[PDB]
Amino acid sequence: GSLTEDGLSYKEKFVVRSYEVGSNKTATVETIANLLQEVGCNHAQSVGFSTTMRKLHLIWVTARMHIEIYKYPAWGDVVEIETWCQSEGRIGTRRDWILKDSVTGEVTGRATSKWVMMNQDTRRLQKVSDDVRDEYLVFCPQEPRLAFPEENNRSLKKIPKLEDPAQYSMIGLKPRRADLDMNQHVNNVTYIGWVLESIPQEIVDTHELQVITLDYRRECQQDDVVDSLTTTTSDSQFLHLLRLSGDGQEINRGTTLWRKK
Amino acid sequence: GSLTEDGLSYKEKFVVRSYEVGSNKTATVETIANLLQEVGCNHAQSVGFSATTTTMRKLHLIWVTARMHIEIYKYPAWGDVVEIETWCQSEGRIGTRRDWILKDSVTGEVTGRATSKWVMMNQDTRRLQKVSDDVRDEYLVFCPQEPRLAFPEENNRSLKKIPKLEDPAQYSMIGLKPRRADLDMNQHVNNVTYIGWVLESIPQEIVDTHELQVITLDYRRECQQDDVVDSLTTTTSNDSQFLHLLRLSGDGQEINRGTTLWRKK
Ligand SMILES: NS(=O)(=O)c1ccccc1F
Ligand SMILES: NS(=O)(=O)c1ccccc1F
Ligand SMILES: NS(=O)(=O)c1ccccc1F
Ligand SMILES: NS(=O)(=O)c1ccccc1F
Repeated sequence: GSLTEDGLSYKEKFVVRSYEVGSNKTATVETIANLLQEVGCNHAQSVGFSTTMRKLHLIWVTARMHIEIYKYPAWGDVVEIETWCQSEGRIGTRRDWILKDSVTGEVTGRATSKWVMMNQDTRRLQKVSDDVRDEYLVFCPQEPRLAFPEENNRSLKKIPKLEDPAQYSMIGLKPRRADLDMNQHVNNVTYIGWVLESIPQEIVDTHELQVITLDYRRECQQDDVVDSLTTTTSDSQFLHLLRLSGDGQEINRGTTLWRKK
Repeated sequence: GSLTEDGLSYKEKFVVRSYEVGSNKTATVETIANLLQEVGCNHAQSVGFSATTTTMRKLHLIWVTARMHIEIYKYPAWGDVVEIETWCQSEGRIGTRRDWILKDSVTGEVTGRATSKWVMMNQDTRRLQKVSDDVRDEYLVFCPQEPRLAFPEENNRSLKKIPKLEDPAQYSMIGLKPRRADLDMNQHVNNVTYIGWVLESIPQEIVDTHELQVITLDYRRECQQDDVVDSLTTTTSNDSQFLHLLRLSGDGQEINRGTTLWRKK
């Protein structure tokens, strides 16, 4: 991969792997999500960032992830992904992505993520300071560059809390070592897989996932156990909730949109 | 990737990904195992295979893994390039074997090696059979004629008999279930998930203070999508060795057994 000519964005090509595809012989949404995280980490490395504010014990954390896929790439196909960041004042930052078929050059998908500033110890959120905002802006486009430009778009919709009883459920989900990152935290993509576990297999077999919006409220520790809840709100639409198996503490909520194959 | 000059083996380079590494900032053994499976599948595609030959397909016959043996000297770091060479060989009527050599692309040194034993089985009845002469003929043309072993040694670890763990196990991890990401394109649990499940019953302290050097895993029975597994481990031993057993959470039916060797970091 490499930064573009202006140095304000980053592109990388990936060849789809055999173990990365599902029953349709095309990449799963978790393979897509992993590739988005990888090109994001590679963009961070290219401009000197770690996966000045380290002394204050301050980190960026994901609050929301929104992904829309038009075509999933097949095993052996090449996918090109362009990514870039932008500041949103004191709320936090945003990382966007565009996915293209390397052969046709057509847009096959797009994604956007909202990130907030928090203390690594204490987990307390904060507004972004001017000192941080200054050294961040030099690696971003100055004029707004949105993967989802449309006024009143799906990526900015408020998500409601699922009411008991859920229509569907998958209980007792636990992360294994493969679900952790190099810093021993559960990888954000595992939460997507856990959300989708409560979708019935018949919907998976007859529909393709088109849109997924996921809010990240609280981290799942290594020794925690999660319950995945899903209720049909409708094309098929679902409302999702991930909560701790015991006390019911919310870790995530989201929505998915599926189209008939 | 590409087949070598003689067309009897296949090489491929991989750049290690951020989500593929562990706490040591180096690839996990499951990332290594996935790369071995990927270069194997790419070698199959390069010479016109699904691993089923044209004769196996009509008879609903498939190759299935019976044993996987991996030895790692150095795990590659995030951003490093690893080169993997793979090849197959027939073992008469017992079945076939797929071997691999892992090298650092920069230094050219061997950083690891692996070997796997495969048996012929009917896809539907799950009944094993000996390799027919007709299948051995169209297989041989894609393999080296002279023996080429990743583990040549006279007393190598890859061919050792594995005993069954006795209750009570020293360590255990209970109620493990595959999720959709653990399945392959054919909806079967990916062989690498079983490695992850075996390692789940190793205490976190051993992981934190030791590097895994050798793993030998026997595959007795497949875990279905709706099955639940228990992972059991007992210390058998500066080097630490363990005996492993994966069995169904209910009736205790054995799915896998194996051994691991770990060295102090
Ligand atoms: N925004 S992120 O952390 O790169 C991310 C990527 C993919 C899935 C979920 C995520 F949160
Ligand atoms: N914070 S970050 O994801 O390392 C980053 C990487 C590249 C450009 C701007 C950024 F903010
Ligand atoms: N021999 S195999 O199927 O390529 C394989 C690769 C990696 C782990 C376990 C395995 F069984
Ligand atoms: N059976 S297989 O894994 O498709 C195979 C691939 C390449 C060479 C020889 C082989 F036997």
